[PDB]
Amino acid sequence: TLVHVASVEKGRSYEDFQKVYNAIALKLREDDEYDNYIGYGPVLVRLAWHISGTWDKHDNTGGSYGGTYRFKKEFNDPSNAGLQNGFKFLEPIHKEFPWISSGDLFSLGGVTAVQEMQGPKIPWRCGRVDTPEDTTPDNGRLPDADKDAGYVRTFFQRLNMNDREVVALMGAHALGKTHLKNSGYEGPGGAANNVFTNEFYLNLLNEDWKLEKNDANNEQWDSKSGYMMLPTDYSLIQDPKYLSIVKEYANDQDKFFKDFSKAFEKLLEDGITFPKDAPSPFIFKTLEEQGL
Ligand code: HEM
Ligand SMILES: CC1N[C@@H](C)O[C@@H]1C
Repeated sequence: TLVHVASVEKGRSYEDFQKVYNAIALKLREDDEYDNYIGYGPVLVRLAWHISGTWDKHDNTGGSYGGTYRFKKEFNDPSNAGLQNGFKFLEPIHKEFPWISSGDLFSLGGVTAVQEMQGPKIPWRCGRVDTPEDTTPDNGRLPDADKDAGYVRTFFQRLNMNDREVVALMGAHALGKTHLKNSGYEGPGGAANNVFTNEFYLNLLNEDWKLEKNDANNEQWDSKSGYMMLPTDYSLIQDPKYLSIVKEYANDQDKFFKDFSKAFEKLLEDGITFPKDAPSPFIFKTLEEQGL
């Protein structure tokens, strides 16, 4: 059982959310130093994902709606190690705009990072509502990295994501890096790692990969170029259905952009029931299109 109705923060409209977007964008541009000049984009995208990937379609627990990331249990999920940097980034934003709900902020963080790293436009809907600490999902709902194509397919079923949606979402691994201290994995995925492109499929197909044990004793695929791939990233080219989708995004950047946009909003809106007269989704202007 369990229904979560989108309630619009009172009196709020498009241009209020545009200003929250603009603050995020502005600080993305300003704290350009973090994670050796990668900046905060990647970790905000991942935050926006980890707050949504707790969802379970079966009983409708977890997901982005309740902002339950603010509570110690989920905050200290070992799957979330590193994500405290994104939370702290969003901290002065929440103080400047305390009317916005936690859910809405975390997911807007991701949308803003993507668009500002030159990725697709992702429509976004407000309306998530903080729920209480006892609504916080337990740890272990987010996927393991050490597993195969079969594990991946099964995992994302619980998020109601198909082959195509999964391959699309995964191309976000073009962004940022694994960090040994955070996940037991080390290295970037490509050369353009704070620009949102389809470089993750290009690298899967084009680099020369070798399975190795890393310094945390974990297996990961490394290339002569110094890029890496998680066994789970790598399964996308071992499975015949996934491979064929990898080659399609490798050859069609527009296509990748559109499917990633669809599946990213679907990820962030899983679990949430929008009333028939909720506002339409907002497509925010980037700093650049506002000349800001
Ligand atoms: C089986 C599926 C997935 C696995 C196992 C996985 C696992 C990981 C791991 C272990 C890291 C490195 C954490 C660290 O050491 O800092 C990472 C980074 C990241 N993930 Fe995923 N991920 C998955 C799917 C996704 C999806 C669906 C998205 C978004 C659409 C995403 C977005 C990101 C981003 C942007 C980073 C880099 C963040 C940074 O540089 O700090 N991942 N992922
Ligand atoms: C988890 C990731 N895989 C590589 C491709 O870069 C991402 C950070």
